[PDB]
Amino acid sequence: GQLKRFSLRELQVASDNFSNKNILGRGGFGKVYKGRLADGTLVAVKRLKEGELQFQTEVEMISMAVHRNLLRLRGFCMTPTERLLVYPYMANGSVASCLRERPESQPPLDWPKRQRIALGSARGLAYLHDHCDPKIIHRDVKAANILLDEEFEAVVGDFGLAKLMDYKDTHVTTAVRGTIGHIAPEYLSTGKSSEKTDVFGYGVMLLELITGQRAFDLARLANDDDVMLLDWVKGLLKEKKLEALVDVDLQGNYKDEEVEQLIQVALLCTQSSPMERPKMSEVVRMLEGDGLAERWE
Repeated sequence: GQLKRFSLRELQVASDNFSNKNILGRGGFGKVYKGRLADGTLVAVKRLKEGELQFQTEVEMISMAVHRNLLRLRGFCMTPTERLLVYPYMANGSVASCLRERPESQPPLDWPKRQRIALGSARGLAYLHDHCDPKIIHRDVKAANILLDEEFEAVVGDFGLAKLMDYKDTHVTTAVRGTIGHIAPEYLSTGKSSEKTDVFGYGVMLLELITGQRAFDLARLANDDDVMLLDWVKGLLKEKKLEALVDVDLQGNYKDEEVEQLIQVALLCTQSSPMERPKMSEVVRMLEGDGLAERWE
């Protein structure tokens, strides 16, 4: 067919009585666990722990949303008790994981990998908002949330804050959750999410992916610069200097104008008025070479 009920225990054991050295992070309603299906497949299984059912809404997710820059749920578990979600294990983890927390002597993303994460993700995002009916609001775009396959392809993942609209185009009226540096001002101001807040989010991800930085650092604050990753970059303008903002670990390894364009973009996307942010798809065009230079003033 193509969608998998599991017999839990049969998965306890695929995660070795779960916890411990199985944790790929203390997840959002519990925890992401590493995992070898019965065959020897790798799955990141999500666990539930003690409102709710924003479950079912990502079970019924695939049956409305398949694109290959969107993580795809293998299967699930019901039981009278707890609830879990199997996604394909992503060999190379989040873009974040690749940027802060890179193990041994593990190598960091070079430009074009960065280039490719930018487009593919803009890509699945553009699908969600456009070629789905009801529209789909992701509500959680951040590097942490962009996964990477074996050939370092961006997969927008974690559908656990994800809301179907319909409700024409404007907004889904829903309680402001996520972390700080990823929330659109009006979202914050106003309770409502929306394709235009996914943008914002998305554009801040670019800045991550561009920078190394977290969207909101206290470390920065300890140096009289801005805790606000946006605001930092915009010390871009005056202090005319690329070099410092751009992720240290790329040195001779990008070219000046490649990076300008991509910044121009996150900037077009994080603008204050929703109205002027590119639609995710105009975002894709622009990544694909299509008409940025006027889209601004």
